[PDB]
Amino acid sequence: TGCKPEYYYAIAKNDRIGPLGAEGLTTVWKDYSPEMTLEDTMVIASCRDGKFMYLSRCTRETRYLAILHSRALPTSVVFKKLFEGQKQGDTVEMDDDFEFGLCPCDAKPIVRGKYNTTLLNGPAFQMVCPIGWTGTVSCMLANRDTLDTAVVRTYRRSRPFPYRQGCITQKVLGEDLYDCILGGNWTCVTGDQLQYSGGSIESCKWCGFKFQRSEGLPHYPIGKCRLKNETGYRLVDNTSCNREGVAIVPQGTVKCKIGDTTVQVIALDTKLGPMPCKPYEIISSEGPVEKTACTFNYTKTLKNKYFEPRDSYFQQYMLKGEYQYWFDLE
Amino acid sequence: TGCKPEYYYAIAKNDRIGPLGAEGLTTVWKDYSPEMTLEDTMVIASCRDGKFMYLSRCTRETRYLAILHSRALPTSVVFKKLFEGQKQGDTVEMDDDFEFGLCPCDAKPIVRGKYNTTLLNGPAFQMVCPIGWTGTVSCMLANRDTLDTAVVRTYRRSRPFPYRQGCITQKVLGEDLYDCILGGNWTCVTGDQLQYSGGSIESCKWCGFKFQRSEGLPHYPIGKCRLKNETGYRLVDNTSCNREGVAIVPQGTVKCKIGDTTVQVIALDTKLGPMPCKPYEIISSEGPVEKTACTFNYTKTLKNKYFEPRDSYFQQYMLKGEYQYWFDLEVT
Ligand SMILES: *[C@@H]1O[C@H](CO)[C@@H](O)[C@H](O)[C@H]1NC(C)=O
Ligand SMILES: *[C@@H]1O[C@H](CO)[C@@H](O)[C@H](O)[C@H]1NC(C)=O
Ligand SMILES: *[C@@H]1O[C@H](CO)[C@@H](O)[C@H](O)[C@H]1NC(C)=O
Ligand SMILES: *[C@@H]1O[C@H](CO)[C@@H](O)[C@H](O)[C@H]1NC(C)=O
Ligand SMILES: *[C@@H]1O[C@H](CO)[C@@H](O)[C@H](O)[C@H]1NC(C)=O
Ligand SMILES: *[C@@H]1O[C@H](CO)[C@@H](O)[C@H](O)[C@H]1NC(C)=O
Repeated sequence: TGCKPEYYYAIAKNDRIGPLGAEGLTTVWKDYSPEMTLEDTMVIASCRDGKFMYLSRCTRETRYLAILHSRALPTSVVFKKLFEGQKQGDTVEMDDDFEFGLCPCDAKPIVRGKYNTTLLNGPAFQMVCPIGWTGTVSCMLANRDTLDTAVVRTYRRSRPFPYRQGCITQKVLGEDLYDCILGGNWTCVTGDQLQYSGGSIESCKWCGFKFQRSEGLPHYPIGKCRLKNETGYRLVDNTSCNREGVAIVPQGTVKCKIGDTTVQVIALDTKLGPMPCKPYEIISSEGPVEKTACTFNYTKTLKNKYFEPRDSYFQQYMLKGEYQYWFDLE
Repeated sequence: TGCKPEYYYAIAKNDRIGPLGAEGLTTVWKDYSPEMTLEDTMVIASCRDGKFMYLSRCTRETRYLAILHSRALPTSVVFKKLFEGQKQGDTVEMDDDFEFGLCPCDAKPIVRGKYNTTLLNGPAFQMVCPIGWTGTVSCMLANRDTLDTAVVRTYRRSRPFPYRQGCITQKVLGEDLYDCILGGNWTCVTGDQLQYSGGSIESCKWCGFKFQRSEGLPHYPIGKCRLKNETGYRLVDNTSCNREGVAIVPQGTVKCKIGDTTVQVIALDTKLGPMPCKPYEIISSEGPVEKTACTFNYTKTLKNKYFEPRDSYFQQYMLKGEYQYWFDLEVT
């Protein structure tokens, strides 16, 4: 547990003792030194602050600290087990708050899970926002000549990782704000669109057009809306773009207005029905852009009674009170 | 018996002889003459060839021929019964061409028939154009103040008289040609208007208006039409003047035209329907009579789709193709 001045120290692979002394020494016998270090392929032994501290580099074989007095017989060696060795490797069960892991023996981490959440750098790996993640991390050693693989450590997560603090579990896809069913931050997996619960609204999107006020619309908020506190759109309504056989569509035949927003519409039926908007531009007959002269012929008739023919322009009998009209346009 | 030169002749009601001679004489004593005629209310005695022939004018009382010689006593009178008095009436069945009848015994003809077609003068009567007539003519004689009535003869026509030549069986009433259902000439009975037949029509009169051409009308000929041949109108049809729910009437509210004819019409319902005519008068907006300034606002829309509000003047969404119109009319 501590380095003593009149003792010899070494690292051992076994506890056995023979006629010439301890068996299985991995290092040579080293005299006491303040800060003295013993080194082999598996461990680094350091004499620090009058205390014995260790740093494992590999755990494939069991290691001991061998102690022998300078005056004593070489067969009087004392061993202190540092760690038990397993060639197939140690199996670590990842706890709920597990984040960082280091693969021993300079092994490469091989991740087998629900979705990739791991950041990898040499033998080091990082589980980034593993919310709902299950699977294993296998520390593997390859061979340049034989091409055989050996496992030195297995990190396992049987049941899903619970919710983790400091993880954004909402992601913008295009302009729509989606929920992260699994993961967080960049490890996020898209589920469904987030729904409007409350809060201040920046704008709303309905039938492919943007609105910031209720005027002209059936109601407000409508369709999907973006909060002043977010960059994406949350789903508010499922309201139909089809109104009286008149469907508001981003690529429409005729332009008209809903409040301040210019809207495009298409006819679904040729029935007599209203437009779900207000006129885009009202052109005058005497207007500078277009000149069209108006003249009309009229006669006396009985109420709701018509004479032949039907107005050339309107294709209908123009009747008001006890009079019939026939217009002539430029 | 015959007449002889040295005898006197007379007509008698009886065979009785008194101290002064014959007592039932109806005529005066007449001397022999070659055509000698004796006349009374019942008989006409004529000695045509020296041989007597008779013509009865009544048979209710018995008549005798009284003969008396010029040299003999007036009580030596001889009587020859001409006929026995028959108090029962005769019954004549009027033939198809029967026209004149004479009531015997100077009786008055009493006519009981379908309609009045008889000309009457004393006992004489005349059936004037009796086409379809049925009934009886009773020759009646009333005596003193008894009030008793006696039928001397009955003229009967059980089945109707057939059509008779030389009788006009069509009469004009105002301007319409009517058919004479019974009679003819002045005895005519008119009940229905003559139905049209033939090729040449002068003019038609439907709903109180005159037409000479098919233009504007439902069809032609229509209503009552006059032939080039006649003065009156003949019935062609009963077609309604109520065209839809609009009536064509001689005294109407609004004037309009059917062909060349100016027609007057009245509304019977306010339901959306057509006028059965063409406009009478077409007044222009820029016309000299009246001036009306026309201006309009328009926008693009979808077919049969409207924007608010309705046209102020038309109280309707003015839509043509993909354009909506709003008119502004101002009187000048
Ligand atoms: C999975 O994880 C690695 C580590 O961040 C990342 O670079 C890689 O792009 C991921 N795979 C995909 C296809 O997103
Ligand atoms: C997730 O992102 C936020 C904001 O960039 C950051 O504060 C947080 O540390 C990230 N979480 C992890 C586990 O990297
Ligand atoms: C503000 O935005 C955050 C996400 O950045 C969201 O979780 C929160 O619910 C929003 N605030 C309100 C009041 O809805
Ligand atoms: C003609 O006939 C009518 C109807 O029967 C009758 O009232 C009228 O008195 C008759 N007139 C003559 C002149 O016979
Ligand atoms: C009817 O009148 C016509 C014309 O005057 C005449 O020829 C005819 O004899 C008349 N018939 C009778 C029976 O009155
Ligand atoms: C005219 O002709 C019709 C037959 O088409 C005939 O009934 C009518 O009596 C004729 N009139 C004259 C005056 O000839």
